[PDB]
Amino acid sequence: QQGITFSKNDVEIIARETLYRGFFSLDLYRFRHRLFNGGMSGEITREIFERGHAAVLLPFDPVRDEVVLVEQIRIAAYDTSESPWLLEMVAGMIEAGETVEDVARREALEEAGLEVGRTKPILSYLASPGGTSERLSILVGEVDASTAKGIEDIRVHVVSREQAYQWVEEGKIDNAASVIALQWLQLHYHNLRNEWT
Amino acid sequence: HHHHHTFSKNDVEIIARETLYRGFFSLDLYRFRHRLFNGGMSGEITREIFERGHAAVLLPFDPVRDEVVLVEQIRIAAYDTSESPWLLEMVAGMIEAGETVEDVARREALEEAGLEVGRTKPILSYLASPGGTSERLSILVGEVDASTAKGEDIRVHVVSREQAYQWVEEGKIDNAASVIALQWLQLHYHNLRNEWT
Ligand SMILES: Nc1ncnc2c1ncn2[C@H]1C[C@H](O)[C@@H](COP(=O)(O)OP(=O)(O)OP(=O)(O)O)O1
Ligand SMILES: Nc1ncnc2c1ncn2[C@H]1C[C@H](O)[C@@H](COP(=O)(O)OP(=O)(O)OP(=O)(O)O)O1
Ligand SMILES: [Mg+2]
Repeated sequence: QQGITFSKNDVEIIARETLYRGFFSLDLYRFRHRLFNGGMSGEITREIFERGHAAVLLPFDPVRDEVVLVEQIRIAAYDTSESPWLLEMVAGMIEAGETVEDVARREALEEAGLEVGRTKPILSYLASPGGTSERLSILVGEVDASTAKGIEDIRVHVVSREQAYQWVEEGKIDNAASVIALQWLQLHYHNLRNEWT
Repeated sequence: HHHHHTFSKNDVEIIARETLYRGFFSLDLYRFRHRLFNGGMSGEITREIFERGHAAVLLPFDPVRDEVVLVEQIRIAAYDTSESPWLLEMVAGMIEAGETVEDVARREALEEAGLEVGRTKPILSYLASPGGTSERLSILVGEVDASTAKGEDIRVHVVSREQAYQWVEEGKIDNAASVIALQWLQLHYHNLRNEWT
């Protein structure tokens, strides 16, 4: 098919308002936008959770076919999970003037003690665009997993790719960044092992 | 150092949840203490958490025709970081008190895209961004006859599975729910088509 129809020019962001400002923000967008039928929308307002944007790193060891995961508590998981301690990808906020790659390498070093070799982009996704602006940009990074060493109270895990992917299937890994990265790895590891060796 | 293939909820003390903002959505300050990997308990920690409820997601897959049904609508929170705020997405809706994932998914497929659903199977249930929001989304794949789709301003698209996945690879589909669902389909479609035929 022919994909989406409209672009930014087809929407008028009339104004924004910050309804809550703390560590994060809750903003109200007021806007009008074009309709598929032709006309123009009424004035629309939407609450948006604003927390900046993140870089994510999947540490992959192509010699060993192993991944490095970081475990730490995420209290927001409490209400819908058996435990709020989650197995996750390395990640951090992108500050002004920083690149996805700069941040991913830095966080790999200070959350997992990992020196990263080559990187490659995986995917950049919107976490939940009905209610938050957050975008997370994922890279895969070449590591030697035998060197992983842990520490914000963080435990470092080394597991085989196949076990990590089985834990996605089983629900033991169930946060978006880690699901997306590990599904991508399951689709791309043959070529990635070919390339990095 | 690391762990090579822990805590439960008795190891966390939620002291308070302090309302920060109440509107359409909510922002709460969680105040809590938790067990530390090296022994003892943390001091009191506070985290701002976006509370917006939880969602059911349906990937409508026609296994006879190897086609997927996508829905297009504007999501203004995509504006700042995306080429366009109109997104191609899976069918989805909030789960209200007492409702099941399957009931919500089937209802939204009918109202959002005109589809009756035959068999379903679970894909995965994931936390969208658990550092800052409690939101969980539970994805099903639903058997549909893609030649019955039709159709808040929404436009329905019927595309080959291979095209929908190519759009994930190219960044033209880049919201978490649709990426996770279509990566899962690319890993499972051969067995799924055989099971449903
Ligand atoms: N991120 C969001 N996604 C979806 N709905 C949202 C979001 N933030 C706020 N809302 C709700 C709050 C309001 O009920 C509704 C606003 O819709 P809109 O078309 O702008 O005005 P309205 O006059 O229909 O609304 P109201 O129901 O408050 O009278 O959207
Ligand atoms: N959801 C969140 N994720 C990550 N950091 C968060 C989140 N919400 C708030 N923060 C940040 C903001 C503050 O730096 C800190 C929250 O307050 P808190 O844990 O009490 O530390 P603090 O810097 O205010 O010091 P003190 O312990 O002396 O009160 O964490
Ligand atoms: Mg960090």
